[PDB]
Amino acid sequence: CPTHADSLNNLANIKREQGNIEEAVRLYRKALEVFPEFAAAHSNLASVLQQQGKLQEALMHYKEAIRISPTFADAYSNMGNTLKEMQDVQGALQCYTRAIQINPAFADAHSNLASIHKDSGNIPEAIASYRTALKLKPDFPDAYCNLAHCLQIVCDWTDYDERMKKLVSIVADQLEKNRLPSVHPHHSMLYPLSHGFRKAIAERHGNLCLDKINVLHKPPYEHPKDLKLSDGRLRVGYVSSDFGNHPTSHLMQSIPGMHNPDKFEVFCYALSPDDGTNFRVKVMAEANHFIDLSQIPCNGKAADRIHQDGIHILVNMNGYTKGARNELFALRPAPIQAMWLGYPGTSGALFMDYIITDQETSPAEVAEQYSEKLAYMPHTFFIGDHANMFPHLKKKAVIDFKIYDNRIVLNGIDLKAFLDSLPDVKIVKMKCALNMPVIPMNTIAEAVIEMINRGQIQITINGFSISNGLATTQINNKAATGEEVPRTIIVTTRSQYGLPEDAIVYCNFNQLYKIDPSTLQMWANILKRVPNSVLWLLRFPAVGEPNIQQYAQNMGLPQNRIIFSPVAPKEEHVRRGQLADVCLDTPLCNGHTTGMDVLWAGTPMVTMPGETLASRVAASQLTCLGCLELIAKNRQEYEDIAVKLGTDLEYLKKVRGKVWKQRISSPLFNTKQYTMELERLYLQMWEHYAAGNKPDHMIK
Ligand SMILES: CC(=O)N[C@@H]1[C@@H](O)[C@H](O)[C@@H](CO)S[C@@H]1OP(=O)(O)OP(=O)(O)OC[C@H]1O[C@@H](n2ccc(=O)[nH]c2=O)[C@H](O)[C@@H]1O
Repeated sequence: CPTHADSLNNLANIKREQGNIEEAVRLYRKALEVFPEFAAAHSNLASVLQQQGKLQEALMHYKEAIRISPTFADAYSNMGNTLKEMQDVQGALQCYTRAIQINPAFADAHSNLASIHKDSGNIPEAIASYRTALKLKPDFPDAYCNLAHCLQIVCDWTDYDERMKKLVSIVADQLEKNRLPSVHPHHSMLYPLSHGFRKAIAERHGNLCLDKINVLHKPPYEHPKDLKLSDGRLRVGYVSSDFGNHPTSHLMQSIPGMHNPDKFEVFCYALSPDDGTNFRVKVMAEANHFIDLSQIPCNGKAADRIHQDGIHILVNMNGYTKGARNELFALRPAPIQAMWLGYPGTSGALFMDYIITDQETSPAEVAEQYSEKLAYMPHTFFIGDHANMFPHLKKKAVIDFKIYDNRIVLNGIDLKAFLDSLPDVKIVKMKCALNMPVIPMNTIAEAVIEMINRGQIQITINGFSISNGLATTQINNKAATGEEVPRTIIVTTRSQYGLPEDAIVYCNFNQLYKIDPSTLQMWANILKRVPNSVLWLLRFPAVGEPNIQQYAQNMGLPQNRIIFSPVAPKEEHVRRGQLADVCLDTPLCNGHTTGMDVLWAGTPMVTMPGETLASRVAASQLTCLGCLELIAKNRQEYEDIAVKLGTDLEYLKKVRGKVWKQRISSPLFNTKQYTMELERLYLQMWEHYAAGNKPDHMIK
């Protein structure tokens, strides 16, 4: 029977559908003032408080809801989500398991339990629990879409086309019902959704930040109109949770120190605590100001701090990735706010003005897939610190064994001095001043092979320190992660990774989720046309290896055609790319950071640009490099380009030499020029704002 508080609860339910969140709270609270023992009112109020970010208070009402109704399995599940958001994964897990034990048919708890496993890398366990959730509730969009991503990570392509068809129909149905899509924005690049669908997904998720900041009830920030208080300097703020041992940091760590201190004042806002790595040290020691916002949990106070610094241009280096605090940008503490480098997609949000990209990555004809205005960098928006992090890979030498450049490679800072101690060093000349020292098969050469085959850590030849490529972490762990430059000479051989000493090696060091059935089929075609070639992949994760292999068998490839390797330390991973002949980029989602890694090794990369940002980054990197003949307009051209590289050995030599020279001469790895071009772009933005205009496209 309906009571008095029962009506108030129903009234607030309506307000929650209307979107009028704040009034729903008042009605939920008024209902609890009438009936303090109202379990449903407690659960509902807490569900709203959770949306508002008031987690501690939501947790309070969740416990009360359970004290009143001990069989409220739905209250357990929601309390877990709150605890999961409160970084108490321990307590969250307990809530889910308790819920399942009370009601084994409660599908939502099984789904939430699977999400915990998924976030913890336990993919097979996550898949198992998602299937249980779906077996209980067949119409479960959140579970289905999460399972879809789980199957993507491990390359489970069972009913792939049917699965893609349903994913789209789910997002479409949800967008037409005006509900939050079950597909995460960072995952939208993987599915055959429309451009409109993806931007809509980004928009819906952006609006989640609005709810969390509206409760603060903060007035609009008064923004600077000039550079007077800043002494004629533009104040640029870089907001990231990746200042440390993270891919983002690797690319841009040099950039803040290379800014012009006469025109710019750099502020780095860290969303993560100090991990002690050298990457964090460099940025802290080179940025004009370093602010640890990880010690400022409240978005209101954090945004206040940003505004109190007088930031003109605030930069979002996270977007929709792990550790992002987009509530900061939603509060708009800066007059100009831009997306940069970190997130390969649109934010879909009103509180984001520009997105720093380029002509190649984001051509003007597809600007309608972004919500922000386009802000073109001259060449490519992408950057890497490979010139600074791995200067020992700038020059190499090889060992002959009866001349190839990827069988037995030696790198080192004092490498040229080591070669001068050797009697019969051959100097092979590259074409388009460059050379490649070749060591003949003598006593010294055999001593090195001995170290490799035996599995020794290191040896000493003529006083020089000759190190094993597989033992970099046992000699200098700092050099292994890339925090330091190796102070010894490192030997890298194909035998170390089980690669055949006489075969064409196609490599792809990306995570396995980037591969779809059409890509493996595309690669199988290449491998079949090049009989003496192999495909080099990584166990990323390892459980994807039996899956990838299985489909390769069905396409007609013997097992020995694809060779897997474990994930290596950062330095080893970049360096061992020297062993490959050609890198086959993934068309569904390009290798972004990994793309810069293979290029620094001088390894040519074949790519096929898609329509999404993430599927066009590699091609943007290649145009900047100067290798337009490595870009394919369709699948057939992709396969053709690779097949030619694997059969025309003199053509392969010309292209490999082209990448080896233009990785230094082109502006691709030039962090100094990139910074200046970025600065030039910053000023165009500010002058546009200072003139009294609202953000518009920047095409130089
Ligand atoms: C699609 C997408 O999300 N793109 C993002 C870009 O948009 C951002 O601009 C990049 C900067 O944040 S991050 C991201 O870049 P991606 O290119 O997807 O790489 P991802 O995040 O899988 O990890 C590769 C790392 O593992 C290291 N790595 C890899 C293999 C290995 O054996 N050893 C190793 O150290 C590599 O050296 C790298 O350090």
